[PDB]
This record gives sequence, C-alpha cells and structure tokens, in this order.
Amino acid sequence: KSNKFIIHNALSHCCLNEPQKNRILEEIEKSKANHFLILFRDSSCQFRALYTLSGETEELSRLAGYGPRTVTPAMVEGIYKYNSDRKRFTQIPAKTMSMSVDAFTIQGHLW
Repeated sequence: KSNKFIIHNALSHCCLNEPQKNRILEEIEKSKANHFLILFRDSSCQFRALYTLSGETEELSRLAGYGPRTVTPAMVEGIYKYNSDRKRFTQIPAKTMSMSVDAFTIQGHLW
C-alpha cells in the first residue's frame, strides 16, 4: 500500500503559495517512501510540514516544511484522513497508526 496519490491530491487542492507547493511535490517524487503524512499546527488543519512514516521504527521523519525532524508516537496528538470530494480533513478516533491516516497534530509544547 501507499497513500502518495491522496497526499498529492490534498496538497494540490486543499493545503497549498505556488513555488512552495511545487518544491514540496518535487520532494514527494524523489522520495522512495510509501506512507506520507501532513503535520498541521492545530485542529483547523493549516499545513505546517510533510513527513514519511517508517514501519520499522514507527517514527515520522520530516521531508519538507516547518516541524520537528522526528515525531514519535508519544508526540502525536490527533490523527486525520483526507476526503477528496469534500476537499477537507476529518479527525479519526484515536487508534494505532495505519495507512488510512493522512495527517496529524503534535502535542502543543513541542512547538
């Protein structure tokens, strides 16, 4: 599995401002990663950064944008999925990280 197409769709049509957007979309193509996640500042879902998830370490690594280099499960607050037709993200009830997860927030003190 991968969610690269969902993420490209969200970045293109929801989150993002053209020269930055293109820079980020370029980062995604050079990436060999399968699972990408968007970091938001808060529950209003404004883009901060883009991460890739390692299944082996369970850690999120920053690929682009404004955010910490590494995000662990303890640091994650909320998790979200993208809805393409509605052009918005919706909060998922807390659960183990999985491929359905497209975006997240982190604990506030981490900023």
